[PDB]
Amino acid sequence: NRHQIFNTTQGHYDAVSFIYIPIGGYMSGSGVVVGENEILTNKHVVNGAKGNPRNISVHPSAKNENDYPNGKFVGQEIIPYPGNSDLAILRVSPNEHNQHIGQVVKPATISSNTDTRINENITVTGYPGDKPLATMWESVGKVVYIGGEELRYDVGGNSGSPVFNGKNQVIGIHYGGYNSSVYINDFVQQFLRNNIPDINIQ
Amino acid sequence: NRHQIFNTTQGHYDAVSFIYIPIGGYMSGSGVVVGENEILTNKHVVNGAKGNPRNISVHPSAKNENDYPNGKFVGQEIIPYPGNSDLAILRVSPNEHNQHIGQVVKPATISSNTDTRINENITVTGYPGDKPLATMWESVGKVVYIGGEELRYDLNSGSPVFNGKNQVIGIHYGGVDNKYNSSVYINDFVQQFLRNNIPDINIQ
Repeated sequence: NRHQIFNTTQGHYDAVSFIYIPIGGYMSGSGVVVGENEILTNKHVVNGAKGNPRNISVHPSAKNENDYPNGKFVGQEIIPYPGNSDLAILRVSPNEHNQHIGQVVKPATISSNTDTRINENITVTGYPGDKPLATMWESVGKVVYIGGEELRYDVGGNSGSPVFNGKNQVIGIHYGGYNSSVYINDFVQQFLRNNIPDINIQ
Repeated sequence: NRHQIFNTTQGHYDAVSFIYIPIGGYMSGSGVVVGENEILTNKHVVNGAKGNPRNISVHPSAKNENDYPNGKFVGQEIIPYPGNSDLAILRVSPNEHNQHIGQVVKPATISSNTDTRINENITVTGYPGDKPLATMWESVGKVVYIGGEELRYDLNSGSPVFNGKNQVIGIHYGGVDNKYNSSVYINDFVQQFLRNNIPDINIQ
């Protein structure tokens, strides 16, 4: 069961990011900082901006609706994964202090996924839409399926949430659905390397 | 002879560490990361901080004065070797990212020294003071004397002495000019001192 995170800027939680996109309302979602100016999230999240990346606000380490400890970063370029998975890179502008999103937080470590196997314990950490706005929540779960670019795990996760292994490395990006995530396999990794030259794959 | 190391974060070089201590000036020495929060260096290097470990800055895999690719870790506790040898452990605090020094580089392997013999080829690798600041250099040499805690070789303070397997067999501390270089030999007594203080020490 889910537990709220309160020290959102400490340890591996600081790269977990809250996404806000206005529309007669708003869509929210989750993502994870992975590069100097880059986060990962879903295609169906960035699609909410209707082609206009500056409609997307990204709040790394957001703690609640009135506590954005790292401010916000506005989207600059949407880079969707060419393959048929719910993955996109969002490139964000520097903030109103000309700091870079990869400088105010530590970019997450991506897992090579050489050791990832079913029955492994994982966590999914992000901003569930059934909780107060921009509150970070971590759920514990178990990998139950790995195939191609699909990784399923064993309640629900918020669109774009990073999936972490026991080493606090990102093994996948939750996209919906058991729960489904985008498995960061070799093809996904090369996509990341092609676009995020400082990507940290361990 | 001796050659500059440029890819200081690759292979066994990443644990080699540059040490900076302000004193109307500064003193610089060398050391080697051997645990999660621990480096080995000389007594006469840590003595430069005048009792205050926070005066010591440790830069693992330092490449030059303007290039510290693994940043800096600040001294937290000085642990001298109880015996009469120029050896100290420096425990360092986490960095501003709360990373431990043994997580940012691979801690060096220590030699059990069961096979170490005279005439064996070794390297001495560190940050000599006759070279530009924080530049790492490797020096090839030959063991000529082993006795007690004393290991001497032909060819600096705190530089690890590596065998052919890239294991640390000693910690350079000096010598007598035009005669021999001296290191602290990591013998069974030194080895046990390391175990008593460095939980994750790696001796092979």
